[PDB]
Amino acid sequence: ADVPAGVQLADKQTLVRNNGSEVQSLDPHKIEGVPESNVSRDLFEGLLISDVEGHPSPGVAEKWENKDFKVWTFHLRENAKWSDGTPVTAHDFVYSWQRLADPNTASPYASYLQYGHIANIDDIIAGKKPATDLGVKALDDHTFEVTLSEPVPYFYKLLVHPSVSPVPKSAVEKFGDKWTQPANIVTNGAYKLKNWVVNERIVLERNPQYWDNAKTVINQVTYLPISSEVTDVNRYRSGEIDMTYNNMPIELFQKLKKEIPNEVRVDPYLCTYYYEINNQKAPFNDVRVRTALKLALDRDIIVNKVKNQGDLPAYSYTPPYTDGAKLVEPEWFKWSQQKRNEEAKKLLAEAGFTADKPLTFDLLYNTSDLHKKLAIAVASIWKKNLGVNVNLENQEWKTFLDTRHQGTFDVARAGWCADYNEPTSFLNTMLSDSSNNTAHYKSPAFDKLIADTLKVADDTQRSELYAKAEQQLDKDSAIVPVYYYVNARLVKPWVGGYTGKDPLDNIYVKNLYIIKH
Ligand SMILES: [U]
Ligand SMILES: [U]
Repeated sequence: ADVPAGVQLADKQTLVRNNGSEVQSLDPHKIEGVPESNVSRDLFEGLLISDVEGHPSPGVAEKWENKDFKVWTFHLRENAKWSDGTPVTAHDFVYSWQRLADPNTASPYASYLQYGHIANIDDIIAGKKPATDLGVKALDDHTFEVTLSEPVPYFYKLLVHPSVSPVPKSAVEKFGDKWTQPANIVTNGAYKLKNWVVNERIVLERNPQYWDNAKTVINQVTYLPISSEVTDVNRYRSGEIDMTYNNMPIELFQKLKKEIPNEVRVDPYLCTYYYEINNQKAPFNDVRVRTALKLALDRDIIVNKVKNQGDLPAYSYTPPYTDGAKLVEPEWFKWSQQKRNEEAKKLLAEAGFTADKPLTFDLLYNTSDLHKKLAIAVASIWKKNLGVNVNLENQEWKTFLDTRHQGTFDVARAGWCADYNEPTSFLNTMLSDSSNNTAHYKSPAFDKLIADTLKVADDTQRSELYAKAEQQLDKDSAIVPVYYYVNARLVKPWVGGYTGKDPLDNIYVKNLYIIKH
């Protein structure tokens, strides 16, 4: 943390944050969501970390270089340690990325090493090559070298993500799937796990062995698992929470903005809210059905009438303001909603659905007052504009993510937030073999467009290919884009260091501090 000369700090440097839901896991190789990564940044530290404005900065790696953007050399700081006092070496990075790549780990982010184009990942992922073949190597204890199959200019931006953080082999090999329990876990970030009571709290305390420990201010942070955005806010107002999770209740927001204007933080956010369609299951394997649902949803009602928190109506998957995106607005988004409804109705008639034998299906969401309210509104809009009958289902966060990966659904509420600020952070998730493809979408034409982005000379050409890849995805109606998110959350006035300027929201509790109040 960089406390402003002049500010006085409080005596007790404790922080309470809501975290949206109970994490899937604390193992960096088993996580995929925002709740999981909020915890993961305070516990595990990879090669690079984000600074308070979101820029890639020194993490375990104090300095690095690249050869033709294809060979990256990371110089690890000589004092990096694990919470047990042991040294963090380039060998821990070797072992960890091999464990991420191994199909036996089953990581939802195994494909992050494919996004980075590390040599040999595809065969390793396919089980054709053993994980020991991965293009990484410890040149010496403090020198980690990565070799990629194509130049990847933004390679370093990928590295602040939890799946490329190191995991402690001794703990992992001795305790198996119990390595993350408090009595067993070994960590390397600014904090260490003090307590974890399922569905109640996660308590982290300062990790004295952190290399940047003199700059850590907050001695303890608790993360709550509250999925009701109403209860999160209520507990914030009662004084129990200093930082709400960043999902705001529709019910109370207008009230909050007028009653405590300066605690309502509302900042840019590279996330997209959409309805995920299970592309591999009839009748969702018919593009006419997918397109009719995409066109019949009325985003203006959703964004401006039901929610009205500053979200922008969406027509793509990658947010148009991502760095390096220059997207082509599609024709259907230029029409009036009435015309969208008429085309939508024709498309479903063509697919054979009647007013008397309508298309019916489940609309699944992760338990939440926000998502429930939006899904009730969406079901009514679709009923009214297209004649579809939807049945709402809700699942708890962890269960919900497992359903999506397994394909045990029809249509699901969804949100993807960038892992790095560059369009392939969104576009790589729709690749046929990506481990993050819960759309179950497979388009050889889309895969090629993305693969050609690593084979071209200039950024102009890359940017045009990302626009064509968004167009192919829209033409296939793989999803129903709804809105681009704003990052909206309540932060008490004594919480310092939360600037709201990082469009990925990669908050580190070591960078925050309690102002005396
Ligand atoms: U437009
Ligand atoms: U269903």
